[PDB]
Amino acid sequence: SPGVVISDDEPGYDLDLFCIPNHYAEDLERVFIPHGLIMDRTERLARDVMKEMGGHHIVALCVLKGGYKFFADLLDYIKALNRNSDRSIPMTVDFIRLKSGDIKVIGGDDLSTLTGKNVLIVEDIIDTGKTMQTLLSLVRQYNPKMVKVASLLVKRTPRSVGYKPDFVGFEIPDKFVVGYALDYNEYFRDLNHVCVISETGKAKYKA
Amino acid sequence: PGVVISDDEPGYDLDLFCIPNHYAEDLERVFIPHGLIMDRTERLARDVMKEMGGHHIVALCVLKGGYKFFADLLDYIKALNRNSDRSIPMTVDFIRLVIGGDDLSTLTGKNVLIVEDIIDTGKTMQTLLSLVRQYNPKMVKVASLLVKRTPRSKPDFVGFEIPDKFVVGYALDYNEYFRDLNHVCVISETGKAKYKA
Amino acid sequence: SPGVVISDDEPGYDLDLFCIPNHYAEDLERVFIPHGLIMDRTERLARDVMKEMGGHHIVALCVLKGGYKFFADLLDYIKALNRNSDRSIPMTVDFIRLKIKVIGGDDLSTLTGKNVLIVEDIIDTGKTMQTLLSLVRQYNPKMVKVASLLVKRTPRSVGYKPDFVGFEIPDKFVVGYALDYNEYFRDLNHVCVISETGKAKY
Amino acid sequence: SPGVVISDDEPGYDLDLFCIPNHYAEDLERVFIPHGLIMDRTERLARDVMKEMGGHHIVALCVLKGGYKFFADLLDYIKALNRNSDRSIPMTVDFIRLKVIGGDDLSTLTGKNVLIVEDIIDTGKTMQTLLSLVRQYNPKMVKVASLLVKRTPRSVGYKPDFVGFEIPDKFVVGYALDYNEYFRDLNHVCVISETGKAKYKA
Ligand SMILES: Nc1nc(=O)c2ncn(CCN(CCOCCP(=O)(O)O)CCP(=O)(O)O)c2[nH]1
Ligand SMILES: Nc1nc(=O)c2ncn(CCN(CCOCCP(=O)(O)O)CCP(=O)(O)O)c2[nH]1
Ligand SMILES: Nc1nc(=O)c2ncn(CCN(CCOCCP(=O)(O)O)CCP(=O)(O)O)c2[nH]1
Ligand SMILES: Nc1nc(=O)c2ncn(CCN(CCOCCP(=O)(O)O)CCP(=O)(O)O)c2[nH]1
Ligand SMILES: [Mg+2]
Ligand SMILES: [Mg+2]
Ligand SMILES: [Mg+2]
Ligand SMILES: [Mg+2]
Ligand SMILES: [Mg+2]
Repeated sequence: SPGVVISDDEPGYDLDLFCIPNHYAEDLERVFIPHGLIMDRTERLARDVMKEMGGHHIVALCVLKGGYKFFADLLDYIKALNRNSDRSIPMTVDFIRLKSGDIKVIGGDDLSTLTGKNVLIVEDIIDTGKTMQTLLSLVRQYNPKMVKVASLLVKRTPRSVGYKPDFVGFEIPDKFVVGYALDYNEYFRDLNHVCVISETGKAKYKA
Repeated sequence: PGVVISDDEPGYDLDLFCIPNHYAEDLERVFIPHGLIMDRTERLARDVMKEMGGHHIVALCVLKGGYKFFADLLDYIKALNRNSDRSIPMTVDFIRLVIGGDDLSTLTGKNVLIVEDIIDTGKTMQTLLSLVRQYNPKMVKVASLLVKRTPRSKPDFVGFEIPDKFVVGYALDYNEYFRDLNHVCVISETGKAKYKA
Repeated sequence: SPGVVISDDEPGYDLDLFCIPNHYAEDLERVFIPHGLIMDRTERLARDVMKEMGGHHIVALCVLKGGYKFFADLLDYIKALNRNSDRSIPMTVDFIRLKIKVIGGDDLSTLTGKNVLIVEDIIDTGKTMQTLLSLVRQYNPKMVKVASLLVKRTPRSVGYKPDFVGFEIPDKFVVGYALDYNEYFRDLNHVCVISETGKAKY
Repeated sequence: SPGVVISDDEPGYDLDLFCIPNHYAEDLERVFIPHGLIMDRTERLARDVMKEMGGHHIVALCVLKGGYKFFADLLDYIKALNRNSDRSIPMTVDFIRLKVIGGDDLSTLTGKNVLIVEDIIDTGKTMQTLLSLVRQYNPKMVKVASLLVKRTPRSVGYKPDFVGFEIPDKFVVGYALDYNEYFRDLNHVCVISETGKAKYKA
């Protein structure tokens, strides 16, 4: 599934109709994906993941920083299924961050711990697909039973990387979005909605 | 005016959300996702407290269809109230069209919030305002999850303004069915026929 | 399934460790059952209900006013089960108030042939629910079950036991989570023991 | 405040009263702190944090791994406060694992209100070490929030600024707290059975 298709001409929502941190009011243009919509989609995704990856021990990899909200919420919905259903399997977690002869993968346990396990990579957004590709390579060379990619967002943008994510929250236009742990120079992570920055905000927090 | 939903709103694919399977063939699209309703209701809760938070609030639930909006709106208002330096009492009552119009005498001198699921003709809102005002409250306000763009009809708090199409879910029914649905949805052909009177 | 048994010597919780409306502070003794504990218990109760009643159309009957919160949350947990399971059953809802005479509600004949779930806030003597069942039984439901958030241990009990129980409590006067004292404290999200200095005010 | 003080004689709750993942049914002995109770406490703690620290830019620092759930939930409560307030403050987040592994540049802490979030304080060694590091970079302030504080004679004598629960000298798992990486996928804080400990023993 490509996930919830958010069309290129999606207008989003007026900021004044939602609850927002008032110190971001002029830094945002529109609410793009309301927090609650993310929850509803993430509920379904949790079931899709259990459908495909259930039946054997899952190792859930959180891609920091931007993946942490989606990760926490996805796993909570998975946990909700597993304690209210007959079908259930153990799930362990790990956290990696890519470096701010290529990208260093900060942290993470011994790579042998993924061997023989159903591995779920959880990302915030697929743009160039290079983040996803490096992580797929970094996991595959330790022979898990399977590797799957969950991503909150996928941008409709030209991509050389072939692999398509297995679980997708929303497929969005090529707009620069923030919120729900997605940042602009470390700001907007505390926003619960996904929003499009304004040119004002982009200039205000520019590094 | 609330969150304005267009006439050409395509809604969302059912297969992208969690829905009860027994309605899978009776629904066409998800129209307003549950989470969107929650987000909008969080904002409305803050709006309500800004206007009415100065004195004892009586929240009046309009059964049946208003029960979920009522429960959620109140929970958000309760959340604000227990995290504020200054709080006010809140009490509740329930009416259905007038059933439960017995001992509304404690509406007197209070800030009364009528909570409805949908305003279409406005006849329900009109009827309840007429009744509540006779108890001489300190104020009367109306919160409605949905307002339809229909010639018939104003509410003080509005979740969403929707087209003139038939919606179900989030306690809104079609012949008493579809209330057990967290989303607001558009009913299919088979659905309207299957649950027809 | 008697529910979470709360002992006579349950100390409850200091009010200052939780969030509560500040105007209720002097009127409460302790938090007795935290909101979250109610949610956790209600979650399990939802699944118990579906295992027992999920084979056929459910009519969820809310006993206003005190039963409304438990009703709303219970059904929400039941709804979560229903939309995430391969199998699922229709559910309708109705509302009545007991003043004993029944106020409001659909025609009793709508309950016929259905699995009827009666949702209540508290059972004390049990006379209220016993009378209610005696009326509903006359219209031949496939099944009638009662879910009560609270059940009091008391010799005043006539012997009626509900089918689903949140919490079995001592004979203390509790308020909150839609349970009231003269229409007050319903806006409390926890169940709390009311003060004698609050009992006298309201 | 020392938080919610749980006694050495705390019996916990029977597993059959709550929703439990079936792959841990044999491995767990008892629910110790229900998930909802944690939420209720975390809500109050969110308000305490903002009262103290909500006057300047807060840097929320998560101590991986076991702190991640408490961190995410505490932040969500703080975010809820912040978006429903006339005056709002910016918040940034960072993650670290203890040798301190992979954080932001330590220079980002300077002049900020740093909130360290941990799952449990036991010997206090971990936190005194971390606090020694952070203070060398002259933050405006440094507070510590820990979900649990263990009541043990084995303690350096360190007390965090915000405490969820003070527990007995017992081994607990759940709510991201682990036993050999297991039991993180559990919403409740619980006590493992002897059969569970042997099963997941290194
Ligand atoms: N907040 C945000 N909003 C966007 O619309 C966006 N598009 C790309 N990116 C960068 C996302 N980025 C993922 C994480 O980048 C942050 C790494 P940092 O520069 O060390 O903070 C690249 C995804 P890709 O490997 O598939 O191209 C965005 N970030
Ligand atoms: N389920 C549903 N979907 C709709 O799109 C709709 N439009 C009007 N109505 C009738 C709603 N109706 C309110 C509820 O009618 C009684 C049914 P109950 O509230 O489910 O017990 C009249 C509103 P009005 O006095 O402003 O015209 C609709 N119902
Ligand atoms: N708020 C509250 N706290 C208590 O601790 C309590 N104990 C008994 N009751 C009264 C319960 N109940 C009467 C409920 O009062 C008024 C109905 P409402 O409109 O839901 O508030 C009798 C049940 P029974 O036929 O099994 O004896 C209590 N109410
Ligand atoms: N799961 C669990 N249950 C316990 O009751 C417990 N007590 C100490 N510990 C180990 C906590 N430990 C830190 C481990 O933090 C959890 C993150 P992890 O290292 O990724 O598992 C030392 C705290 P201290 O320096 O104040 O003594 C426990 N773990
Ligand atoms: Mg990525
Ligand atoms: Mg970035
Ligand atoms: Mg109406
Ligand atoms: Mg009752
Ligand atoms: Mg730790």
